[PDB]
Formats: sequence, C-alpha cells, structure tokens
Amino acid sequence: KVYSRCELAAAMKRLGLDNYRGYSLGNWVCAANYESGFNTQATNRNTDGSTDYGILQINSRWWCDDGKTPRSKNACGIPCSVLLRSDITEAVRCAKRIVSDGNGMNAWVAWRNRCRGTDVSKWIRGCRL
Ligand SMILES: [Cl-]
Ligand SMILES: [Cl-]
Ligand SMILES: [Mg+2]
Repeated sequence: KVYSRCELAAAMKRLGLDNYRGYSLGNWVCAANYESGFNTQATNRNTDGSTDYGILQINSRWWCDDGKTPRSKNACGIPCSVLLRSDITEAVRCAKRIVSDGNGMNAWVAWRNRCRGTDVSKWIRGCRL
C-alpha cells in the first residue's frame, strides 16, 4: 500500500507517534516520505546482506528477523514480513523501540539527511488527523 501523506499522518497520530520521545508527527511523516515514498512494500537490500523493510525501511540486522541476515539481533522480536503489511501497526511499534536508543531518529538515514533541519511541521499541514 502506498499511503497518501495525510492518510499516513492520521494513522501515525492514531498510534501515538505525535511527539513520541521528542519527535513531533511531522518528523515521522517526513521520514516515511523519504525512506519509502509512503510505501509499505518497499524493500532495499544493503551492502551488508541486511534488508530494509516497509514504510520506515527498518533494518534486518538490528530490528527484525528475515532469516537472511548475518548477526541479526531482532530487537523488535518480529519477522521482517510484518513490516510489509498494509497495516502500519507493527512498523510503528518497532519504530518506537528504535527511536528510544541514543541515535534517536538518526537510525533512519533519510531522516538524518533529508528531514533533520527542515520545517517538518509542513508535512502535516492541511491534514485532518
Ligand atoms: Cl510536526
Ligand atoms: Cl509501542
Ligand atoms: Mg533508505
């Protein structure tokens, strides 16, 4: 599923992402925009044999188990396939776990490079949440 911007913003608000551990909602929408283009089925295979999965491009070394990645920690305690669901609930739970660590949203390269320093509140403008 490719979400629209406001659809995603509403779904993320519903699941408690707005101002979760210091990151306002616009940060989460911005990150999803740049990481995946709002696409729950996005996948990108990395140089290290890990794959990034779903709308927030969550990585299979550290966070989810895909049975294909050396040295995998599976810190979210999930199969990576749950991160390709049209329902974002499992991805949001895992994202909250990720962002709890000292890296914060720097876990998401596209957030670090594309969203950090920008007016992220623009991502929720005009939306009914
Ligand atoms: Cl915001
Ligand atoms: Cl949670
Ligand atoms: Mg990416």
